[PDB]
Amino acid sequence: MYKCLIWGVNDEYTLAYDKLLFEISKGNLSIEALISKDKYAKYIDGKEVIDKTEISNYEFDYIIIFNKERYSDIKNEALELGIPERKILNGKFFFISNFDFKRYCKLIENPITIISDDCWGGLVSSYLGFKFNSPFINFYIHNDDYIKFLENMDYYLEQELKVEQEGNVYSCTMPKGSLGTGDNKIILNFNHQASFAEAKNDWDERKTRINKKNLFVKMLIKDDNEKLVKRFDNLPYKNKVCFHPKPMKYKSVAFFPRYIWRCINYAARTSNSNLEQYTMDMSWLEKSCDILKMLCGEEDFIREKX
Amino acid sequence: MYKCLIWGVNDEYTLAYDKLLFEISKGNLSIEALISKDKYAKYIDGKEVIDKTEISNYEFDYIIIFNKERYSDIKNEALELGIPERKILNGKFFFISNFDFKRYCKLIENPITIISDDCWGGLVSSYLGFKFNSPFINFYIHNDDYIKFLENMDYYLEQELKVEQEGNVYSCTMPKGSLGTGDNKIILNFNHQASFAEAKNDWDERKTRINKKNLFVKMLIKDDNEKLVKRFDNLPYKNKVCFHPKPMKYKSVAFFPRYIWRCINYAARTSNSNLEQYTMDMSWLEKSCDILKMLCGEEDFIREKX
Repeated sequence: MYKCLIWGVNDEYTLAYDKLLFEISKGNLSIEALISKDKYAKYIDGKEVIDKTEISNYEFDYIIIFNKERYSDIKNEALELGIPERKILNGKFFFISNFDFKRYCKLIENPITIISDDCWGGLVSSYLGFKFNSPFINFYIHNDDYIKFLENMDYYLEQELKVEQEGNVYSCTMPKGSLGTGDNKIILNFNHQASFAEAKNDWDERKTRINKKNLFVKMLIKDDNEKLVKRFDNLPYKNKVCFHPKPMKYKSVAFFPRYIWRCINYAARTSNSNLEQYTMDMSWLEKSCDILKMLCGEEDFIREKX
Repeated sequence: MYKCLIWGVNDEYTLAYDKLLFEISKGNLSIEALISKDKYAKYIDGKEVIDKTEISNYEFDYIIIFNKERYSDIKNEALELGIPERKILNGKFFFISNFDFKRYCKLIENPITIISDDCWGGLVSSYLGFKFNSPFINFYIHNDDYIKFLENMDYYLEQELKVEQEGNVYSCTMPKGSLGTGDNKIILNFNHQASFAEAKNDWDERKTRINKKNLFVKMLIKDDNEKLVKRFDNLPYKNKVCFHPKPMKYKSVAFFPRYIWRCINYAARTSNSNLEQYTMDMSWLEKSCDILKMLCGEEDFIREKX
């Protein structure tokens, strides 16, 4: 449970009010004071309105800024005031589907380092406003090779990234990478970077951020391959999930009924088998599951069943 | 040079007034009179405000409806008024970039029927508000089979669509169909559709709308494959274009600088090599070229050149 200060008391603030009350009712936080450039009143919702200058007069776990656009600038004034970035939250993330401050802060205080075969992880981190505490951003690795990696992680994480393809834009060729050497070599298909070198840079830099104390492992398996799914369901990893087109007896398997529905009924649908699009589109993911609950490693995070 | 009656005179009308003046300046049209249920005034911009029961006293080739929200309704009463459905136009298309009435109507009067290896045609027709006068919608054909098709079009069109693969949503497998036999068989891959039946029905029903008198052949060759590009450039079709990652000495090719730019520079880019996504995104396509001039098969439809 935390103590917080709120910077910004306008539209976003009153718009996020009910959620704030709810979060307080759950006992996840309490508002100490309200920071505001312009002073509309000396007390807003029974809370003293103070200046950035008198912030030092309060004890607090976070500053939650409620100002969509001007956020960045306030974050600076925050930093310029000696407040460590660690205690500055965007507040707009309060408007996320199944928000819960305690789960949201948990993932922040014990950095969730997501690991995915595709871009999912990167997207999820953005949707929540988390920082990329993982090297799995902007690239995908085929199932066959991927399962191999999750079974012998540290090893591969020690191997230097070795170009496998340089990539050329005039042949729509993307820079590919390699990790491993024998018939047990792995391939990373970077599809965001221009040149391999640039990709390698990002890789071995972000790599250093892995937080083995809070790892979330996700994998997507489009086709029928109970072999893999069983194999995945067997990884030691305590916190892991696998997206599948159909329900499975394997506990780590997901399956979103709504997906199948879209595949054969959604009119303006885009495809009839793009499960990886469904899982990467927060508009759909949030309807199918409670992301925050899921990432926190809780159970019953799938919102739609049977 | 058509004579048209306007049915709107509101926000969209005033919004589009300048466009009108311009279309008029080019001599593409003239406004005989204005139709309105609300009698704001007797004269708007020098033209008279009549009622939907008097349109019958005017000679005109088109009725331009300026009212997005209730467009369909107006059309229904216009049709109810016994007006040829072909003479009804939706004024909101006056708002696409590089709009020209002469061209727009040309593609109406002689139904343009786009043949394409992917969803491109479907998306384009919709961007212009044209009906699908082609069976090439929501499915793709690989280069090798697609070029094969384009060279022996009539034979294939005369074939019966056979199932090559029942689709199964529980393994992300899509329905696939085929035309021809032995070495002359080609494969269609159905995205949007969930069942081959549904697909075949769409195909069968739509293939009867092909209008040989106004074909537009489009193809997208992403990789380095000059043999194929050359073959495409040699097709008889007087109106065709091939989307390619680099410029070529072949006139049928269309290279878009901004694309390569987006690849190596655009921040929020999804991929570093998705010419398909680019070409099918009317927002990017409209910048790199003039869709109307292109469709009207006029040389010079490329806006940005290197």
